[PDB]
Formats: sequence, C-alpha cells, structure tokens
Amino acid sequence: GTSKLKYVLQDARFFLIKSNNHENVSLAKAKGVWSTLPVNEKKLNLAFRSARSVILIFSVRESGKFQGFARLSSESHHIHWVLMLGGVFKIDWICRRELPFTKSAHLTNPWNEHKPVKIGRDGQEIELECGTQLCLLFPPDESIDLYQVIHKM
Repeated sequence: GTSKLKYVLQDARFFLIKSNNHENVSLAKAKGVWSTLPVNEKKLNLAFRSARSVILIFSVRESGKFQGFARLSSESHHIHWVLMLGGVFKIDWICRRELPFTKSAHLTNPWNEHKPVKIGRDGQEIELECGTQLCLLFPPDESIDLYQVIHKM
C-alpha cells in the first residue's frame, strides 16, 4: 500500500541529488550513505534539524531517470566514491526502483522557476507538493518495510 509512504512524506523536505555515474548511486544503495559538496552538506544538515523527514531523490546524469529516493537518518559526520567532499550522511532507502523522466513531465518545481522537476542542479530543493507527487509516482518497492523508518521519526 501507499499509506505508510504518505505518512513518512507528510511535511517532509525534498532535495534533488545528481550523480555523474551509476557507481556512486550503487554504493549508496548498498551501504546506506551519501556524501556531497560542503555547500549542499550545510543545507542538508539545516534541513535535517528542521523537518520530520528529509528525502533525497537521486538521478544519474544522462540516464533519463531517477534511480530511487531515501530519507536522511543522520546529519553528516566525518567510501570509495568515483569522484573536497563533506561528511557522510546515513540514509534509509524508501524506494530503490527507477522512474523515467517521461513519467514526471507534469510536475514542475516552484523553487526552480517552475521548470520540470527533473531539471535542477545537485542539491536543488523541491517544493513540498511537487516532491510528494514525484515520490508517489515511483513504482512501489516491495522489498522495503517502512515500519522501521517510521520509528526513527
């Protein structure tokens, strides 16, 4: 179902994460971690303290798709990334399935000039309504149990 997912997303904040290669997103899916440049690190740490859930929505450059989304479970703290980096965020994946950009063409992001939500620099914040609808478009990931994520909120 979608009900626990909607609960996790209620009043969340959303950020677009752009990776230049699939290897880094694979590492993040395997190890439950993400790292970003300090300008984005500072924004994510501020957001983590400010909201019930901070959701990272991942897209590999040139792939034409999102590769999934995850919830921050920690601030950054001080991984063989394919590359100055900041700390390491621990994340819990909510969906490890892909979503093609063709399916999100009706969603615009007011915080990026109402451009389609696929468009944005690494770290671009996605407004609440747009980000919620974007996450709800992903195919359900039946391997994930949101019970454990709910308890961390």
